[PDB]
Amino acid sequence: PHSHPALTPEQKKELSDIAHRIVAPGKGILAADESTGSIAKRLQSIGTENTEENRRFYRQLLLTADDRVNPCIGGVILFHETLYQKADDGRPFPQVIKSKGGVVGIKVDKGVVPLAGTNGETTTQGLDGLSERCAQYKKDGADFAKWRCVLKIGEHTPSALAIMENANVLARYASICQQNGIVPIVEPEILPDGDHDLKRCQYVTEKVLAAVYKALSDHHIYLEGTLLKPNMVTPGHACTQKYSHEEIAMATVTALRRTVPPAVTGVTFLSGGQSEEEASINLNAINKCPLLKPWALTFSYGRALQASALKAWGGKKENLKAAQEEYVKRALANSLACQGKYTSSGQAGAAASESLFISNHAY
Amino acid sequence: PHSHPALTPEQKKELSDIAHRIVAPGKGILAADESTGSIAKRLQSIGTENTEENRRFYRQLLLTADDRVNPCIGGVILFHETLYQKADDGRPFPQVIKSKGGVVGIKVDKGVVPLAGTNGETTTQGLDGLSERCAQYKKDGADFAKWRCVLKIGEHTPSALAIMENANVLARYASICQQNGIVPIVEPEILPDGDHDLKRCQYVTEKVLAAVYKALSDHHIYLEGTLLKPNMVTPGHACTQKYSHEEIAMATVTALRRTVPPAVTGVTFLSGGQSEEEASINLNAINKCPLLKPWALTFSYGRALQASALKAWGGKKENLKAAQEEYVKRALANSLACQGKYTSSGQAGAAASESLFISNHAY
Amino acid sequence: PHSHPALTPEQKKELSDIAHRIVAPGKGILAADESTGSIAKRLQSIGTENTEENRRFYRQLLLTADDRVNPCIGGVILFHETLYQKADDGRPFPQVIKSKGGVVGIKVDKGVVPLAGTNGETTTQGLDGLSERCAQYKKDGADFAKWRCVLKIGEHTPSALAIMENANVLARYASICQQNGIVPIVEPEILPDGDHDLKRCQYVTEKVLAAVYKALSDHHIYLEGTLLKPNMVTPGHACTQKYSHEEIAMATVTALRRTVPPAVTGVTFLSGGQSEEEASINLNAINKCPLLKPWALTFSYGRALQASALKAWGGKKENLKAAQEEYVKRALANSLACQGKYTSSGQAGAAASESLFISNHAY
Amino acid sequence: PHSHPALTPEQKKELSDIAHRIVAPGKGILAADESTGSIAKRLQSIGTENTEENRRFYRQLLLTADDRVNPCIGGVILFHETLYQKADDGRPFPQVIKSKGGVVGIKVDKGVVPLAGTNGETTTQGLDGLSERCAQYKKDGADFAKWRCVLKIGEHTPSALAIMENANVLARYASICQQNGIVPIVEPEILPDGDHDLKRCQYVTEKVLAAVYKALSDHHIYLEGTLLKPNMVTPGHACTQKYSHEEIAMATVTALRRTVPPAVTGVTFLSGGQSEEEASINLNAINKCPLLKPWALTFSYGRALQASALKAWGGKKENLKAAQEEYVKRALANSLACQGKYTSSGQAGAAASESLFISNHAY
Repeated sequence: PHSHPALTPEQKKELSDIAHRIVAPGKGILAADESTGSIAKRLQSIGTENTEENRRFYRQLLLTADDRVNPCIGGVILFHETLYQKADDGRPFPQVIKSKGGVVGIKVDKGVVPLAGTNGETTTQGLDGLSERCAQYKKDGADFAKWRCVLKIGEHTPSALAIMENANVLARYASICQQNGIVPIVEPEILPDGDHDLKRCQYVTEKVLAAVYKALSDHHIYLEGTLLKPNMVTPGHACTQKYSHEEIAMATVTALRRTVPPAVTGVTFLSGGQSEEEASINLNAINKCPLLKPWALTFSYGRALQASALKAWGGKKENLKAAQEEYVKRALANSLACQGKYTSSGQAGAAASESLFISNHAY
Repeated sequence: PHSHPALTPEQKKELSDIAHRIVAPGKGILAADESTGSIAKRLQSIGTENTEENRRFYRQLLLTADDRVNPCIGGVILFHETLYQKADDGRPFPQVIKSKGGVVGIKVDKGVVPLAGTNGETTTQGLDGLSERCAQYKKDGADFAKWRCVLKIGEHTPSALAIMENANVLARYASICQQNGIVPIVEPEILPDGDHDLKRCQYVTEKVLAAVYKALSDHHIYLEGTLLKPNMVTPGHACTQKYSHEEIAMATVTALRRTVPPAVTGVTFLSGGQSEEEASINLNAINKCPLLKPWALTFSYGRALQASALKAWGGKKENLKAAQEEYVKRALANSLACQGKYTSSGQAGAAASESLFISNHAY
Repeated sequence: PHSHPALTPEQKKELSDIAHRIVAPGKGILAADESTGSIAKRLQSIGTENTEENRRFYRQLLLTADDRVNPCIGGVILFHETLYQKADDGRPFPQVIKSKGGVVGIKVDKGVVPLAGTNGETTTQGLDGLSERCAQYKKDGADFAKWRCVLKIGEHTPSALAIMENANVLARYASICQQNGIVPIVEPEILPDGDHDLKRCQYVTEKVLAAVYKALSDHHIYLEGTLLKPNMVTPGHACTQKYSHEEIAMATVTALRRTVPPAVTGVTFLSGGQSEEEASINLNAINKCPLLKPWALTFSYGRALQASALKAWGGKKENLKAAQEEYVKRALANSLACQGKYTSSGQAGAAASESLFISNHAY
Repeated sequence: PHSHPALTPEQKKELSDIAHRIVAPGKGILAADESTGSIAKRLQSIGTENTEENRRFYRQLLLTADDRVNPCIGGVILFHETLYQKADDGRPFPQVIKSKGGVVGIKVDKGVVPLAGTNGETTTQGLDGLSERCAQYKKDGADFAKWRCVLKIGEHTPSALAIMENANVLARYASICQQNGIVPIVEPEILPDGDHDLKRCQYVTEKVLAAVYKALSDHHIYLEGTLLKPNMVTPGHACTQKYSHEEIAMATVTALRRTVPPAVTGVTFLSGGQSEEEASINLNAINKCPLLKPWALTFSYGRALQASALKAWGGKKENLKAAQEEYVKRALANSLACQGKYTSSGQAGAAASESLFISNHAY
């Protein structure tokens, strides 16, 4: 094949530097890129209405937390709206983030659309005019982007089409981002839905990631200038089998070692429905896994970092500091976890998570 | 593998009926889908300012040509603007076309975008929200669509990436159209630029079409409900070798016979820079080729059907009937040509009006 | 891509001439390439010992049948051993076939081998030294070859791996044959085993054939110099739903129309365990199918042409004529069937069949 | 997709264990697997006749070197003949090797064969009856195998077909080896022939390796139970631009980091015509490269470990010790090199002797 450099040494350096800053030791990502409809559900659970003000305020609560979170947060993924909002101190959010030492990120996908001829499978849209959008976003303070593809495990899924199509669209997105000096976070999310065991998820994860990396190569993607945002390898939500977090860690790291080239700067795990403590515990075990891990294994959590913060807030401006405190604590917990130094005894024995699917009722 | 029907027998029948109606014996397509930017270049050549009124007038001149064209035009591809315009008599353009027995088509792609890491190669965008657009267009009178991918022959082109990427995007587009009752015209245009010979073009065309059909299969496309719009197989514009129309015909038909499944309802050739007469002569020869041709071989001409009309018009409202006459004459010529009955007085085809690249000056 | 002509005009010509001769109007193929292990069971069912002489004699019985079979047989596929055996008159079997107007073919594969990590799927071996073998076989009177790949329909089969691997091995084989002036019959047999229905078989057939042709294109195969030997589209042997022959014909023709390019010279169907009468009736229905078929649709039957001859033979030399007649009759019937001229004779009582398990214990 | 375990936990355990033994710290592989035709060349260059006794003597010379080589040689790749030969003391070579702590390997490919339609490109044969051969070899003392695929850099090479085909055949071979308890060394050698530069070689190496790992994933290969044997990234033999060992090291490690998953147990570089000293220095520089390398980076040298031993021997049994000493010297130098602990004297040394040519004389 013939080389026609997509990027110059200068462009490669910029991308790599950005990617490394985000995942520097002890740092992770705060995923606060929920679209208006998504954040609406969250605000409703706390009896708060979905207005631009409450959204701006809620985002402000997280973004303006004290400097204790500074060394914990390498980057923050924002939704379009929030990128153009300002804090009470008059500063645009992207500036608040940068002043605190974090990198600003932007969600660029436009949602999933169904693939005809499949069993409820999807692909993701958002490529049209992405180049110009990325140029504007870069100018407006964003240095990294996020694009999410969804895949489901079932009797006939993921199908070969779904795997090929999602891997290809992720590569297109990644290519466009790098041309505009933006680091793309590749997110091939495999849903935990179903009653499949740990091994089936590991198998599917390995097949999906292999396809993802072949596509990135085909599209001439600069790996050092990217981050991978995968699901941890866990059993299905309805699985009746019990697993320790060391098993989840082992399966997760094993899957990654078999598919992710060491040039990839970092892997930022999505917690996908896991509770705050469970997500920290799992990330900690992953970093404690005795296998050689050549990339940073950190977090890119949404709910796992916000659950207790949103709860404590509950629309009441009064509870501002206490709500921020909850967030600061999860940030600190996960900072320790991505370094393999979060203390707990691999806890799962009494602190509950609905193990109804393991009890006698699941029979 | 496992089937999850993309289309019901009812949806299939409709798509099939539409495709067959467009390429019925003696019928072809008028491609009047130029966008503002392209139409500008056309109007400028004749000294007519690019105004909505002049674009609407010009399209009216073509669409309201007398019934003699009716037996010749199976379909008309329109640009978005034109689909919502009306004729002087108040009738919406789509209705005018339909009253004359034609099927209305709409251009749905959003142009080509560069593929990084290639030698100036592109892919085409337009997938975002395509489903909703197709649903609207359908309600508004359109039954078929056009999407154009462009590839070029050169030292390192087309590359494996460009071939795969364009074939895949074409399949995605086709899939979305079929879900909305719209027949997709698959257009993988290989540019005639360069000094490559006939055989070079034949080779690349065969490789390209093979990729296109494999992609359509992977995406579960209903072939009977599609039309192919390829480039005829010709030598590059700067080739120094002289060829006869019988040679281009043999090469074109051979390339298609080796790649296009018989289920494909029809092949509507693009003129690709050929003069009006040349396009008719080549299409005629293609239809008189001894080889078995299991699909209708017709036209989907833009300039090849408008060159004389536009010139004759000259923006002068007084030249209307004369300009329309030129158009009617080209439509009649191609109608005969798509049936292999176009034998100009003297039973022969015209020769090259210049062909400087075959003279001593090309040495 | 870039061309480096795999074949010269003269080589293509030769392959094209051979392919056309085999499938000329009213002609089909006698598949008599049973290996030592396969024919042993045939001889055992008729209480005859499996010796070289018995194999030579049985083969001679078929090859020397009266002149009426001449116009019905375009080719005969032989097993290695038979190619070097002689008729009682001291004439090599290849000579006897040629004197009767037939083309000599040789089975070149070395059987199926398991594909690890699959649910009992296989690929086919035989590529090693195939080029040398082919050059020798051509020298010895063989003009075409046969290679059989086997695919199975089940819940998880055929898998993407099986489809890809078998298509690629068929393409490697076809390439080597053509380089040695041997026309390759591509045989991607989808076994009829299972309880799947017609739609299921059609779906799978369309998917495998599309992969087969993409593979042949990638490997630069000259399609005009090849023949396709597929299974007809039928329900699984264990399927309870009874389908009409019209349905089977429609499903088979539709599948081929959507995947087999017009350049393929002919399709020589395998009977796949169908009774002699059934195989002829289905072949006739396929040829009467109202859809356009741009390729010859004929037979390449093994047991569907021999069941009665073998039975009527029984092992006794005296039965020579009896057996030959049964074969001649079947050849004639299929010669008519491949032209849509077969008048289904129906049935009453019995004719011939295979095996013994639940009948006449004490005779 | 769905899993159907190719291997059991126990089988995986054995494969992983063997792979790790071969590439243990400070250890490399002696590639003494030259066929009769290749070894004949080396013998001729030193005035010795190609005979079984002389071949046995030469191999014995290398295999019976003093105990200092024991910690240096993790494995020895033998040609079929040698595996069944015995040393002067009656012990079969496999026994001699195991007694000194090494693992016994066997070359299992049957050479390269041309791919029709390419610019002199090849694929490799040897799959027929490979499982049975592996079963025999395992039983006879071999624990790993080697299969060589050859790719070439040029204007249109390596082509898409060559890359896909060679990667697919390596995967098939690797699968069969693992089913028989044999660790396969995957050798996708990109020839140093040509005038292309360093960047071109790196570009090609990255594309080839990505294809290789995608194929290995598709065929369900257990990566932990494999070794990769690639070429170092260097300029073509005919390139006139001078490069430093640091540039070679950076290019090589960078290419591997972008394509070779961490799970791969080790990378055993082939020397590719490099002089003994050159091969040691480059290997050392590679291990000195500051970039993170999650796999063992060692040697699998043929000519680079035998050049001096061969000439010092000169066909005279008397020169046995002198010859063995030269070998031990190169083996010790590379043991240090694969640990980044090697140092040079400043210039060429006893390694350069043969040098590059261009049609000087065919011999």
